[PDB]
Amino acid sequence: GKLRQWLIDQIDSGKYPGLVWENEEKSIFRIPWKHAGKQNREEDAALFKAWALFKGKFREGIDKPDPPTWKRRLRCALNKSNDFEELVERSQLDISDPYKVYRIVPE
Amino acid sequence: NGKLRQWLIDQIDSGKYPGLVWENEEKSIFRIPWKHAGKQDYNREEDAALFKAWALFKGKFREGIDKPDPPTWKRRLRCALNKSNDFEELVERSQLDISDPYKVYRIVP
DNA sequence: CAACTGAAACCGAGAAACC
DNA sequence: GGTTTCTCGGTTTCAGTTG
Repeated sequence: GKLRQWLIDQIDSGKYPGLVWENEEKSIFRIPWKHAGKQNREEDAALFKAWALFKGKFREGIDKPDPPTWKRRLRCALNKSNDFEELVERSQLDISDPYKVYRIVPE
Repeated sequence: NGKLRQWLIDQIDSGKYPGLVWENEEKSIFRIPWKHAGKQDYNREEDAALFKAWALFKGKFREGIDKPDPPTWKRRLRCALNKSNDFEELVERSQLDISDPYKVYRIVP
């Protein structure tokens, strides 16, 4: 299970706008969830790229780039994981710069 | 899995929907009315019934709770038919240009 | 942006595929 | 036995058109 530490590292790194902590206990955090158009095209997908690079699912100069399945893989991994739970009453999919709110369960 | 095909077959066989009829004996091709809501020949009840029925069958719409939106129901069903491999539209036989327009669909086995 | 459209992006729920 | 991807069967948004 490499998702937990990986995500925490990426949030602490802060190389991703919109990706912030929600409390000084480092337990709840936002993640930008915007709908792609035909292309907000690369800066947002960086996470979805990073993950695909980390788990070796995308190798630069070997595979064809494909942001939709990167975002989908991360979505399915975050939904099916047990270390993360969506605070649905806190998510905000109905604004400009929308996001989803997640709590990190202790383990 | 696979609810749309059987559901539409039962709807066609139900006779509850005027204009929703088989067009051959083998039950392989069928006609489905396709009236534009903005026109005057449009009966709200009868012409939205099938779309509403699909939006009820899948729990997307709930009576008394949600607010009715016939155009969403229409778009939902149309995109669904387009996506599925069980249904193929026969564009040269659909007549979306008469006073009572309709689409025609063939059921692939 | 009223109703409508095709195409693409999107989604959850199992079922594999990994680990 | 423990996580992450893949598949399937539709659904919803995007960028326009009046189908």
